[PDB]
Order: sequence, then C-alpha cells, then structure tokens
Amino acid sequence: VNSFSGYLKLTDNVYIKNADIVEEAKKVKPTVVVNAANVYLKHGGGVAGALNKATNNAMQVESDDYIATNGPLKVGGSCVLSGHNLAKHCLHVVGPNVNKGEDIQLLKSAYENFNQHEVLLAPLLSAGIFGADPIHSLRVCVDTVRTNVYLAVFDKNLYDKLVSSFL
Ligand SMILES: OC[C@H](CN1CCCCC1)Nc1ncnc2[nH]ccc12
Ligand SMILES: [Cl-]
Repeated sequence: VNSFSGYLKLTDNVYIKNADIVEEAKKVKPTVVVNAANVYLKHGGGVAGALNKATNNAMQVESDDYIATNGPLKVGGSCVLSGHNLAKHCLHVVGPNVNKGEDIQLLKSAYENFNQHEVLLAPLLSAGIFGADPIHSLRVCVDTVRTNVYLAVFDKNLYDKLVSSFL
C-alpha cells in the first residue's frame, strides 16, 4: 500500500492520472520523482522547468555541479539526484527529443532506468515539448517498466485520449 490516490490501473504495475506532476510530488513526497531531463540537465521548460521552479532553482544548482563533475548524460540515460522539497530522490531521465532529431528507439532504453526503482512518480517520457507521440510513450512504458509507476498526465484531453485509446 502506498499514498498515491485517484489513479486508473492500466496493468499489474502501471497506473495513470490527470495531474500536475509538481503538485502531485508535493502532496505524496514519493521516494522517486522522474524528471524529463536533457543531457545537460538544463531545466528550462516542460516538466523539468516546472520541477526546477518548484525547488526555487535548487535542482538547477545541484545539476550544474553534477554536469561540471561528470559531463552530459547519454540520450536514454539517467542519474539520481536529490528530490529537494518534492521527493526523496529525483531520477533525471533523458528520453529522445524528436524536435532535435533523436532516435525514438532510445525511448525504451530511457524507460529501462525506471526498473532500478521499486516505485516512481513519473511523466510520459519524450511527450510534451520533446515531440514524441504520447500514445506511443505510454505503450513503451507499459511494455518496458516492470516496477510500480504512477504516471501523471498534465493535459486533460490527452489524458482522456490516452485512457480511451489504451489497449
Ligand atoms: O509528457 C510530459 C507532459 C507533456 N504534456 C504537457 C501538456 C500538453 C500535452 C503534453 N508534461 C507534463 N506532464 C506532467 N506534469 C507536468 N508538469 C509540467 C509539465 C508536465
Ligand atoms: Cl512538456
């Protein structure tokens, strides 16, 4: 039993809700919130910009030190950093950005990072401003993640479209 509320159950392990991931994380304080990151951990917009804003830029400050030490992430890769005031940990995961010409096949590799954590609050990777098809992102999530994932979908029409089209 966990403290996630109001989710629709899609499979044995994948749950979905229409919600702002920032507000969800503040309420639940999950062990892990997933950020839709880029390789430079520059949290400018989308989920990343919103999560960073909610930390009063502390996420960005921590991220800049991470990059200065380690260099950029790989597309499809991840790192674990602090969750600040939102969660215990933030798993920064880089899905391919179609608006940069990155290979969509890397979306499966990106979701594989979730399997290192028993329970996660997450967005749909490569959706939104990353330019991929969200129906596809959900399909890959369900077919790749085996741990318990609580998906927060920002947009209501998308959420309803995602639920109504789910196989
Ligand atoms: O897939 C990621 C989605 C993309 N979404 C954005 C709205 C329009 C349709 C596409 N972004 C978010 N998902 C959950 N919480 C969020 N907080 C801020 C952004 C955000
Ligand atoms: Cl977005």
